[PDB]
Amino acid sequence: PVSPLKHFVLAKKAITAIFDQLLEFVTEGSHFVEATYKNPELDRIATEDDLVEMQGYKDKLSIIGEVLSRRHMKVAFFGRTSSGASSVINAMLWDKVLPSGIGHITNCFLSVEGTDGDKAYLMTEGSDEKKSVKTVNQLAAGCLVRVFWPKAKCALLRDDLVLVDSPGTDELDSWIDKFCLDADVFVLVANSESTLMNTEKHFFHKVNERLSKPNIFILNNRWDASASEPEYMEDVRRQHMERCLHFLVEELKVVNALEAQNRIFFVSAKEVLSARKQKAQGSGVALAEGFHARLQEFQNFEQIFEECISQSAVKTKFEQHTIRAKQILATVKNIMDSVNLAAEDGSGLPKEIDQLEKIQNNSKLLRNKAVQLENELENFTKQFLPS
Ligand SMILES: Nc1nc2c(ncn2[C@@H]2O[C@H](COP(=O)(O)OP(=O)(O)O)[C@@H](O)[C@H]2O)c(=O)[nH]1
Repeated sequence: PVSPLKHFVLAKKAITAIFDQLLEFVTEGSHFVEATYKNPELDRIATEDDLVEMQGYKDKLSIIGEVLSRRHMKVAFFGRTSSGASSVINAMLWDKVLPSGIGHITNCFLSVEGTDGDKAYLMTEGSDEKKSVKTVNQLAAGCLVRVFWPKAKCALLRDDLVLVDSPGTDELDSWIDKFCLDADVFVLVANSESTLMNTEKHFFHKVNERLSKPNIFILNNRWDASASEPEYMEDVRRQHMERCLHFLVEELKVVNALEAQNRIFFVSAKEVLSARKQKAQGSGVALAEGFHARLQEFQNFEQIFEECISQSAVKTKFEQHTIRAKQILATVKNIMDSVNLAAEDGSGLPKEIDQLEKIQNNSKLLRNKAVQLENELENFTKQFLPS
């Protein structure tokens, strides 16, 4: 019963804590080497290069924890106008957050992120005032209007997801990149009353140029309009499936035809939205029906989406920082070894002996500490990054 998204938020809390401990350690470590380097009583027990390295790791690590804290999952929706992109987003949020017409109405992107506040509001580029919501939106060289919405009202925003609507793929496809390469999942919202178009196809090819292997979903929306016809429904679906498959598996072969079953859904976002928005009254009603089978299909989509995006986003957003921290800790271990050795070797003795043995001792506590943080990084990769 617990959202797969929890995985990412859990990971973010873990990696955050580690890089705090880690920055704390390298700072302490850096003061030491500096102390030892600058000591006049000492002859090269620690070098200036030793110091500079440490100071560099300190100034680095400091900046990594900053960017970690600002990291979220991002899903991006595309579709011809009136395919139902905005409805899908609203259905996932359980409320009419985005109004029908956007971003055809506005001709720009609309992100939806959570706020810790309790009032919704808008924010544009190069400005930090909080315009009142959509109220002032039909108004608001690319273009982005960020919608904030109370975390207390949507689970997905509470759990670090950001949702983006495009203006519909009803030109161009180079200026969007300004919004996209952050994205962990791209969703093609298709109109099931009509067929997969090339203008739709064409935009995902450019994503599949640039991004290495992007996670792509296809939602065949408006599925209600082909309903109530059990034998018609099933032969129609087969034809949409086969063209949807042919676009994922072969023309963008970014998935094989068995993993692709878990990438393609038939869905009625309007049905799901109405059903969800009604939870203030305790059930009436839907459009054709059919309607329980559709609503389950949307829920299976949600669950798979959330498995996919959480796991993908942890890899591409946390793994390399972890690798970088392993290499950092290894170089620091080396530097303690180097100081410790230089110190039993006298150089790189009355009571000088006793200053040196204290230096040896500090370096070993530091090295031992590098080793705990190493252990915490492996424990991290074990829980959040296997295999
Ligand atoms: N019958 C039906 N209508 C839908 C569905 N999804 C959206 N709509 C309707 O289609 C129109 C436009 O949908 P919208 O989400 O605003 O399209 P967008 O421009 O891609 O954002 C509105 O009348 C919606 O209520 C659906 O699954 N079934």
